[PDB]
Amino acid sequence: GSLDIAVYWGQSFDERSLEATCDSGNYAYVIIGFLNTFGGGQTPALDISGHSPKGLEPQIKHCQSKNVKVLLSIGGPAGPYSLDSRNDANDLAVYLHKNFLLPPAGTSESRPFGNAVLDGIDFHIEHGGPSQYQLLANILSSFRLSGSEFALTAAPQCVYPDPNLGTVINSATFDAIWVQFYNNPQCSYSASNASALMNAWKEWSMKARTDKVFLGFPAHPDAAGSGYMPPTKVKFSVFPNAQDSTKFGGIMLWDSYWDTVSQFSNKILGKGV
Repeated sequence: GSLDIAVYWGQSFDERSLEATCDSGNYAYVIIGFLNTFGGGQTPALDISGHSPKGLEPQIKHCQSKNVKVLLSIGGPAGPYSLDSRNDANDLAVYLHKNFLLPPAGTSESRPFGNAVLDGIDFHIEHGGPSQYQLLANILSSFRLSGSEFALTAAPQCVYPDPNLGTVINSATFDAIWVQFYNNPQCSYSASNASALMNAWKEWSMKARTDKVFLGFPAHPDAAGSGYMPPTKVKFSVFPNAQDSTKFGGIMLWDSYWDTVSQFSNKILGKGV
C-alpha cells in the first residue's frame, strides 16, 4: 500500500517474459513498447523487439489477473512515426480503439494482441509533435467517455514544457505522466548532484495538469546515455520531497530488460536481491 512502479517492456527479444515481469509483483503498470510506425501513408506497425504479438494475449491477461495494468505505448525513442494530418489522428485513434481497447468485433480487425483488451495508451512521442497529437488525445478521450474505460498516459522528456507533448499535457487529458529524468543532464541526476533533478521535479509536480506524476529513471547505467541514479540515492534524496506532492504517483523504470539484470525495483521496494 505504498510505491507504484511503472515499467516499460518489449525492448529486447531475450528479455524476461511479459507474464514473468508481472509475476515479480514489483509493478503496478507494464507498458508494452512500441507501436513505432504510423502516419504519413504508412500502415501501423509494432516494434516489440521480435516478440510474438499474438503470443502476448495470454500474458497480458495473466498480468491483468494479477492486478497489473497493461498499456500500449505509441511512438518510442525513435521510429518512422508522425501524425501531421487530422486524418492521421482519426485513423490512429480508431485503429487503437478497435484493436486494443475494445473486445473483438466482426472479423476484419487485425487484433495484434488477439482478444486481449488493454488498460490504456501511453504517448511516448519523442519527435515531431505537437503535430496532431492533441486531436489524437481528444478522439481517444472521447472514446474513454463512450465505451470501455481506459487510461491515457504520457512520457515527456524532463524539460518543462515538453516540446512534443507539452500542449497535449496542458489539456489535462492524461491520467498519469512519467517524466524521463534521464538522457538529459540539465534535468536529471548528474555529476553526483540532484539539484537539477529536484528543480525539474518541483516544476513538473506543480505545473503538469495530471493527477499523477511519476519520476522516470534508468534501471541500470547501461539503460540510458546519462541520468542513472542508484536506487539508494533515489530513496534517500528523491522520495522525502516527492512524497510531499499530492501528485506523486511513484516511479517509472526504463526498462524491464535492465531491471531484471540490476534488480533496481527489488532494491527500491526492499525485496531480497
